[PDB]
Amino acid sequence: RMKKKDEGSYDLGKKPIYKKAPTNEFYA
Amino acid sequence: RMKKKDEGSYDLGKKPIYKKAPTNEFYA
Repeated sequence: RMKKKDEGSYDLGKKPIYKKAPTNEFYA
Repeated sequence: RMKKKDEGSYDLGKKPIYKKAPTNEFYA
């Protein structure tokens, strides 16, 4: 798709993820 | 887009999110 005009369609982003978590012990 | 043939393009999913966390106290 370099200097050739003509595109595709739609857009969106990619994949809806869902992760997240800390990482530490509650002890000195 | 009902019984009219012709579609769009691309596909992907939507938006890549990233959330996740528990919810409880470490005490009885």
